[PDB]
Amino acid sequence: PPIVKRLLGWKKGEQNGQEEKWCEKAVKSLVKKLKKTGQLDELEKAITTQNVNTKCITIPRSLDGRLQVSHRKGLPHVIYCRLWRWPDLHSHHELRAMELCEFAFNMKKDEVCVNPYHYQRVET
Amino acid sequence: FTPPIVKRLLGWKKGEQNGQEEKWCEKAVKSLVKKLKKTGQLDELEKAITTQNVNTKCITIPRSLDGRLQVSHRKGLPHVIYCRLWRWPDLHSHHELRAMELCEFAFNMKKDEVCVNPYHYQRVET
DNA sequence: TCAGTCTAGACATAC
DNA sequence: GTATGTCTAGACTGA
Ligand SMILES: [Zn+2]
Ligand SMILES: [Zn+2]
Repeated sequence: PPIVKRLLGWKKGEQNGQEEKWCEKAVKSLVKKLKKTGQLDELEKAITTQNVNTKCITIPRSLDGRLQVSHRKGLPHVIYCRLWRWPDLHSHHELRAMELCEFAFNMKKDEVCVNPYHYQRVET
Repeated sequence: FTPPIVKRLLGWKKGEQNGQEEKWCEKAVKSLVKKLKKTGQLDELEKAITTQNVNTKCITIPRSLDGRLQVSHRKGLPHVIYCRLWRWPDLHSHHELRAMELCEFAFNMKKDEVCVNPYHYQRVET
């Protein structure tokens, strides 16, 4: 696929194996969804410009808050921040949504923001 | 822990080997047992499989929207899956089958419930 | 609580 | 329609 490869172009920790195929799936899932809501552009933008003051990139939130990609389950913001920002990221307890983020996972709205540049990592 | 009832029932034609396939049939039985447990039809299943008496009662399972049943990662028709597991491993499709007038909830009568009593169906050469 | 399993229903196809 | 495979939210389940 197109943009998927581009977005894949950005990422870190080079964790190939089945994690490589998974990372691809996870990116495709997201693209499929942003496409529908016409937010793909603002996502590519955010990724390539590392510009924090970008708009929120939103995905629907599930009842328990988790997202499944393939057979694995996790928190969305944790999955995508670990993708494009911190490959070593461990849990959502290391993540702090900034104040400009309106749909932070921590707010429990109907939509969750996964813009990797809307969260900072806390040295806990 | 996978209840002896399942081990016992597996005994009546596990599923013509094939390592992975073997574990599938267990999943398939595990799934069936769980549902019959909740509706108290277990013993009735034990009975029919062990005695092979066609006069056993209907062993009923909820029907899903499309009529298919998923076990592990495979999908298929309920009666087909259990008739192939305990009677005809050769069984191919739901057409090689036909309920016996006596089966209240045969698959073909599309009711809220589906009978998976393997002894309520007969095989046909199409 | 927290993390992993399981599957009906929703899709997307192809006659 | 009927037939069939893929994916995942929500349900479930121990630790
Ligand atoms: Zn945001
Ligand atoms: Zn019957």
